[PDB]
Amino acid sequence: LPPLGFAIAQLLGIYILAQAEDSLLLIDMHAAAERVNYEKMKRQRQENGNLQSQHLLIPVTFAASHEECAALADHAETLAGFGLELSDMGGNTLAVRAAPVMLGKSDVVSLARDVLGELAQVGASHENRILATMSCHGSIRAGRRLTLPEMNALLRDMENTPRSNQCNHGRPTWVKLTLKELDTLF
Amino acid sequence: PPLGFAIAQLLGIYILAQAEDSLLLIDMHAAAERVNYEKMKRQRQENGNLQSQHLLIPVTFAASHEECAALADHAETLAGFGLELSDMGGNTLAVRAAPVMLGKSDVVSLARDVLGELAASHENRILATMSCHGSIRAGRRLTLPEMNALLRDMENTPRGRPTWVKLTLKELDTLF
Repeated sequence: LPPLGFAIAQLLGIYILAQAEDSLLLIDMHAAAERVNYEKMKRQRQENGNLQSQHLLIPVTFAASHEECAALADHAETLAGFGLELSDMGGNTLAVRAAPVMLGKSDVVSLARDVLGELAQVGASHENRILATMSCHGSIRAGRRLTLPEMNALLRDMENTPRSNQCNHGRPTWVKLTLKELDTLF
Repeated sequence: PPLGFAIAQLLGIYILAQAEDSLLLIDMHAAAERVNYEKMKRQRQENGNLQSQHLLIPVTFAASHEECAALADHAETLAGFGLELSDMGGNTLAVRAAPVMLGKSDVVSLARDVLGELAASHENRILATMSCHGSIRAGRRLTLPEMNALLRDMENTPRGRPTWVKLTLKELDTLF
């Protein structure tokens, strides 16, 4: 499998550069990972009817605005279907006991807040909150992508996952430079 | 652990103890009444009498007329309850000794109960009638160190209102 590229390193915070047969390729990690996460979450939603969940140490100290607690009082079965299981601590606070896998890694409060504030005004009936709203984690925002034996895993983003070239707007998420970057040296 | 660890009191009747579950409201007077009842019965079936304690400056009751004759009736029963009392004169009496585990109290009340019961047989006037002292009624609430000792009430003792937990964030429903 000669892939898109072979990840070689990071680029100052937002790009991941990968060498291939052509040249080094600059993948916008957050954008490409948002695309692939949206794709994988919808593929895992059309099948089995729920997102993959995961628990975790150290719950989050939600702080849970008033009516979001009542939204959790409303059937949390849908919340379990989004991979987010969370519990009430008292007064008007919460804490997530389980976050969906494929995101993790921080700020689970934002994901749970998005879906829980969506639980107001039951009608659901849209299901396109699983997009950038629920994909409001993407990959790592600007910090770290390990020591490379996971960078190639994101470099495998668009293999067997469609909607590659055109992003959520049309902005490219990868290659611009070719082997003929020697012109830049003039 | 278990039953918690006493942290404070609530206005004079409750002692709240912190546990792994939550804080538990113990009715200190009722809990002490139960523990004293159990201790007195345990000290009664064994040794056949309660532990007496002589005290300074005895208290003199009032001693209605037939109660003096009841004292003339065998006082060894009163000594069996840990109550030694003498006649001062006229129609009045005074406890030279009071039972331990009850100590400071309206000792006149305990003596009067056991003496007015002498109007034979029976044994269970050692219950709340003799536990008409319990702990200190609603004050003086000795601090946390001995509060834990009170929290060891049902430890070593079995046995009509319950004397503990209600906190399950039901006060949350009462306030939210």
